[PDB]
Amino acid sequence: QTVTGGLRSLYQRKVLPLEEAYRFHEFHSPALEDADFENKPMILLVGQYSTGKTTFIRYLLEQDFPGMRIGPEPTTDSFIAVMYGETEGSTPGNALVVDPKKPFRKLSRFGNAFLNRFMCSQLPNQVLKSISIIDSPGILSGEKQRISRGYDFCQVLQWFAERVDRIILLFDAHKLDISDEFSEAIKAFRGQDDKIRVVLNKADQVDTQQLMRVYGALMWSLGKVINTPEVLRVYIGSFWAQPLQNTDNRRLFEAEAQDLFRDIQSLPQKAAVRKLNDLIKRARLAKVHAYIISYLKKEMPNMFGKENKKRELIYRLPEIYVQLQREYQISAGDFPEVKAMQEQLENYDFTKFHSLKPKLIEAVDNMLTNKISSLMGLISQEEMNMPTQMVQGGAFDGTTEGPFNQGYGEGAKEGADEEEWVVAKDKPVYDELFYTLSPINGKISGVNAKKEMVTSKLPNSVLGKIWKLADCDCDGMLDEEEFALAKHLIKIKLDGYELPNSLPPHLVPPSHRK
Amino acid sequence: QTVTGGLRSLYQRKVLPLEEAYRFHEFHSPALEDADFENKPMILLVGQYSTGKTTFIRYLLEQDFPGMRIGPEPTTDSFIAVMYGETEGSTPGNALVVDPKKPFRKLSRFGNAFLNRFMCSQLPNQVLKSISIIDSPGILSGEKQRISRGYDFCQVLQWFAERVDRIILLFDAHKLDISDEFSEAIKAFRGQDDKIRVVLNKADQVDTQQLMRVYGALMWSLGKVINTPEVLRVYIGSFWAQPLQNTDNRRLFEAEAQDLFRDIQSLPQKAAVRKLNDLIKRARLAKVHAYIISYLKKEMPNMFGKENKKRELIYRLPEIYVQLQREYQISAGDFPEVKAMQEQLENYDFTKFHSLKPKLIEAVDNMLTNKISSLMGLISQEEMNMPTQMVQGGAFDGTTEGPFNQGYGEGAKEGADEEEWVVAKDKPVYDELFYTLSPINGKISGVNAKKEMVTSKLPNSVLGKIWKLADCDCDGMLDEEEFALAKHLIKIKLDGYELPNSLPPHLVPPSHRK
Amino acid sequence: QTVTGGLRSLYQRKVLPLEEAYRFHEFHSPALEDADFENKPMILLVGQYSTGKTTFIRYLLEQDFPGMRIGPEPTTDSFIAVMYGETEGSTPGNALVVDPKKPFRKLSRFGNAFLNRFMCSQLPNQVLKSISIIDSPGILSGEKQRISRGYDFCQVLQWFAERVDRIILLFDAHKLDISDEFSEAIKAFRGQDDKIRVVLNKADQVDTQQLMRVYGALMWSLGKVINTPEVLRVYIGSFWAQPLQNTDNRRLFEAEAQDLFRDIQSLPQKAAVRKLNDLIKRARLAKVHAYIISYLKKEMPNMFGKENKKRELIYRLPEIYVQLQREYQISAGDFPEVKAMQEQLENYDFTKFHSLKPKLIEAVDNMLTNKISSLMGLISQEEMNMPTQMVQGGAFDGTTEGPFNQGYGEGAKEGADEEEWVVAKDKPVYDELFYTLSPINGKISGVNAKKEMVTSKLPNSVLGKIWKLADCDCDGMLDEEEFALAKHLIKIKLDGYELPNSLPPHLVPPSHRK
Repeated sequence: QTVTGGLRSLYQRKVLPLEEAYRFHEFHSPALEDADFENKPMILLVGQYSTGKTTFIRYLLEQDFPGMRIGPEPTTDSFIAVMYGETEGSTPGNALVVDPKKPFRKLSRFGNAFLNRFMCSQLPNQVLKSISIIDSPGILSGEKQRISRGYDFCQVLQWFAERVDRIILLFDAHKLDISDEFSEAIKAFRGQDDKIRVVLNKADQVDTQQLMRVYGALMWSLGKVINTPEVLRVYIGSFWAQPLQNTDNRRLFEAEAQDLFRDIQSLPQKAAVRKLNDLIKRARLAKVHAYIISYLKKEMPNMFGKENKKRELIYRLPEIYVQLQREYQISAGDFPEVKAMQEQLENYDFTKFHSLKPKLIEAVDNMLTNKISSLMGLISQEEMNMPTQMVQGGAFDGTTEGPFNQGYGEGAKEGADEEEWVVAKDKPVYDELFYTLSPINGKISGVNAKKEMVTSKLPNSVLGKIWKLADCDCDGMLDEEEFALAKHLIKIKLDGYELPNSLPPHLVPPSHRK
Repeated sequence: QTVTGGLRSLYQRKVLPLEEAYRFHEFHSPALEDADFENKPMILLVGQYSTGKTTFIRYLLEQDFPGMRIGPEPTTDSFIAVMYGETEGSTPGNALVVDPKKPFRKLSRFGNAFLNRFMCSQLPNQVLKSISIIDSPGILSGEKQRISRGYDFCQVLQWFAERVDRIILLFDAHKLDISDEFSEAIKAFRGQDDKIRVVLNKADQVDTQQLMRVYGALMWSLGKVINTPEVLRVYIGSFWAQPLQNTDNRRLFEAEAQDLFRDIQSLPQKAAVRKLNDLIKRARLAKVHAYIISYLKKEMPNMFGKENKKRELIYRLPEIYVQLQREYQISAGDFPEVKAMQEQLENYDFTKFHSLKPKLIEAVDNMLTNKISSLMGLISQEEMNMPTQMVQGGAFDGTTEGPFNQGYGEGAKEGADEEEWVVAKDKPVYDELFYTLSPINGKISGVNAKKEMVTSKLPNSVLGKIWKLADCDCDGMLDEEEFALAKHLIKIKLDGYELPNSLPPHLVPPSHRK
Repeated sequence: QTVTGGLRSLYQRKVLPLEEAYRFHEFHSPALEDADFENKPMILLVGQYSTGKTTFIRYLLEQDFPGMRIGPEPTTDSFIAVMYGETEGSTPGNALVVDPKKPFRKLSRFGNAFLNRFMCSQLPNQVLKSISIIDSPGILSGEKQRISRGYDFCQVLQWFAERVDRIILLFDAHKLDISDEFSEAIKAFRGQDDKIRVVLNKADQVDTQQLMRVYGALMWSLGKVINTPEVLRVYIGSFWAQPLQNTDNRRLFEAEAQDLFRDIQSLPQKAAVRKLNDLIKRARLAKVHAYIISYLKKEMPNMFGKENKKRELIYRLPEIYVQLQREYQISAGDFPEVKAMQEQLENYDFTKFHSLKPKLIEAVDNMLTNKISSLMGLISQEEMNMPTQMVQGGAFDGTTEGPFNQGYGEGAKEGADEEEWVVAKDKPVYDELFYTLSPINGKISGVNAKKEMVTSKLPNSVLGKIWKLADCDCDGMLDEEEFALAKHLIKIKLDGYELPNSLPPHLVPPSHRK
């Protein structure tokens, strides 16, 4: 009996009844699933074509994907639900929208084209025991009608936004675009403005004025598109595993990247709570709809004058809302939009409506007063079940050092350049000394590498930098190519040169490149 | 009791009844077969005459065919269903369209000319225990009417496209053509745009600008022909077992070839699932047709006013669809095309239609809710029954090496050129030393060849390259001609020359050539 | 009495009468101007924001503009009509749309916002005595309605396209976009598909596959947007006065650039002729409209049944066109579009129409038979009035050499490196020797520079390369900074290094940079 189990149980037992009785599923959102409870915290990543969302997710992962490939070209022709799988592989969308332990059984409504353009990528990763990431198809910039798609992208994105932990909106400076498809998409995101984080990628490859006013043009457009004057927090930088192109704004890029990274790191202890958040949200909206329907039903006459009475009631709907607020003490922010309720109301026959049943309303109030109250202690006890999503480093970060310290000035630390093989900075003679070091299974162990490259008499900080740069697979042990790269850096330092913070793919071994 | 058996059983038990009752077989697609379930994953290969589809399939196979022959001339006068046979041979089309364990009993509708221009090629191959490949006749470029053929090629190709795992569309740069026959064929492929992969062959024999703008002309034409603005993924390269003509775009050719190869390699764990995919597709379409027919039947009056009522109903059909969607909560993408339903409806007498039978609709909904749910565990347990289609290498690839390593720099590896018979680079004196090596059955064993050609004191990587180039039959053991070719390469390296990545037919032994 | 004077005179005398009589100005295009005749050959340059149209025009010019500034940011907030002015300066749009010797009096229709966002840039240039160039505002990619602009951009662009010599459509690989604004703009360009040249800029800064498939995406989109299956010639390259970023496709870039350059060079002897071309075009369209109006007027009854007769005639319009073609022997390609004629016809009162006047039709036929015939000899005599637009080189091209030969192997040519001041490769000591050479007005004359830098004993070809690289202002004489740059190149060659084909702004003197 977990708190998630309690939430789903209370829902299925006594929120679904009024939902089905008053067709809340036919007005705002259909009946929920066990998935929205059993699912892990989730990050949904949207953006137009060629933005680099695949690059973003792989940079977060430090690992490639079973299904999806990085490309500056539009390759994301389908949604990618990358999640924790026991074995490397993938599973399609019609089998994803049914899977008991996946958040997506309620996507079966859209069906057909969405489920064929909907994929899942299962892999074991320490990020993935924590989260699942939904890479959306690149939002089209070809000025396309909604009917041309085989599915309603606005509706699917709204369905996600009702449930996502964090929605990231990725815009690139090189191919800066603001499309009508994205515009109607963000109107689909209306109602959940908290979850959107706007991120400006590829800010390093352009000049200072170019970056300045591409940010400009984008966010003049955004100010009108969102229509909400509240400022949306931006993250300007290059989430990119390669060295910076222009270093004018490196400080700003790294600051924004770190801020976004920590904001993402805050979600694990946020995971069950926002389940409860959405539970309250839908409970209040459901009871407001219940009072609306009950008032309409009681105003419905028996058999005669029904057409005129309905015609009067549809126009009288606003003051009905005012009376409901006054006589039920319910906030004005819980009501749905009056005009939308209008067009949804004429489609219904008023005779079929159900009368007020106080049992449901009373027990929902009892929920909000006491069952969440009981579940609070369970939440506090379960606050540490999974605290460790994080935005991890990569193959080239200051944790890959392993048994090395980061930066310091010991006398047990040594001089800039004292020892390394000189002409052996070529691959075969790297391998000669690599195997005179007696490696195991073609791999020099961590301690053996320590004892060998401490004889280089280089400072321990820079030695750890060499290790973190070379050790691409991040197993804490050096292969042939990683050893060659490390001793390449050592020779370059002998000649006199500063170690790069992150190595380029050029210096990455060819087999270790993506 | 396999998952395929469960799928076919559930179909034949409770999807066929409504099909026959509401003549779904007379409107969209006839009743299915046990074949569509029992069949293996299948690749259907279409393209115009002289494109080289036979060359494609033989390159995938690394083996010739019982029936079909490669020719730059149009030789594919019949469909070729190449599949796994216990013995080398072939079997004709009227006996293929009946065979219990072949996907084609439903081709008997077209009959006569199609079945005479329909062939099967049975052979034992490791590719063929996994897949079957349908080489289509070269799509005619002679601007021909549909009536001139003895069969309806558009309808047969649609029937395939409803069931194929992967449909490949092959277009050649030399004889770049976009015909009206292929155009109406792709309109037959409408509805399954996922399965089409467009491949541009013979991209190496032409210049860079020539290749650039032949790709151009082809895909300007394709953009209008397909009429769907969604980008279709292209594969530009030379799927060709002979050395490249122009090496300007070799990187692009090999990248596209590898991407297509892996996409084909992904089908084995895709084989039963897309059976379930098509099952859902036809179930939803069948129930939508069922509601349409039921609504028409209930609107049908008893005996009088039938002509006027039918004339009104045929025009009223769209809002009937709208009402059906509203009152059954079924996606708009499940409906067939309104106008096509129109012309199909006037041909029918409305009195004969059957009334609504809730039993069938309820039990089909029960299917989609629970029987696929039960079969999911069986799918997961059977996910590894046959994972190994792959796009294998050939007679000249880096696996033919066998007991050799691929590329490396040991000291157990040796110098570029130290030993080989000099004037013996002619066939008879090759054979002299071939038999002084004491071969078995005219064949030098793998270990004997290893010990002999390691005394050549060449690097083990290049020795493995020599082995992979020479060993044409890929049995891991060298015959007289393969040994002669290997030692020819060794002598050429003594003289000083780079080993070709893939050997030309010129250097292929005359008996080992096709 | 020039041929242009004869053309404008014949127009104003006997094409305008039928135009005004049959309100051709109210249906297809208003009455022409003396401007369309007196104007010089003109290149109109369109493209979206940040494409670099200003960079294109300045690269063609080898000169900056009075009004418009280069910027990767959208700076073109107004049309720029850059033309030959006696003095450097600019003049606004409401005074440009009136000027007797400028092509734009007919832009006064649009008025207000267009004329305020319409500018003119007058400067003396050898390109500009030949042509005028219209830099359009960057076509907006913000998915904007037509009403939001203060003027009808589609209509203005159609008005230009009716009169332009060459319309260039510039699309950049970095920020590759295809907007709805540009889409409706090209539908405005419909009818003049000859004049469009599509140019893909910034093709050098991206990788080979990136460039390949950005060209792809652009021209899949273009194939549907233009809707005409006829191939439009593309020009892939970097029209850019700075050294290439990636040199993989330098040959293709320079080939396309040269082809486009020559196509532009062909316009001078094309200038009066296409005036005659548009004259014939509008004459044929005007007479076709005349027969249409005359037939409608004669079918118009006296006073009664007018409403029914007009209602019948508007639907009968197509067979009226067929009868007109049959009885007047006029090509079907001269008629306007039937449906457009429809909606334009209901707005008019049929009683007001004018009856057939054979005088106008007969004299227009007499025009097309005899007055163009008389003007042919004048055209042939005036074929060489201005043959020299050209697409000139720049500050760094193989004509700047002046008194130097380009590339050759004389013995009067000399060795790679024999003489130059060594440590004087810094600015002050450059100036020391610059003034020991006794320059005039701070400038070393061409002959003095020749005699000094021939003592360097470098080959005359490379010496000319040094001169063409250094001489930025292209006056054939070296200033202090140009001399410093030249002798910098000479010292670099002493050290041993290949001379760049075009110098970067980095090596361009700071005062000589833009």
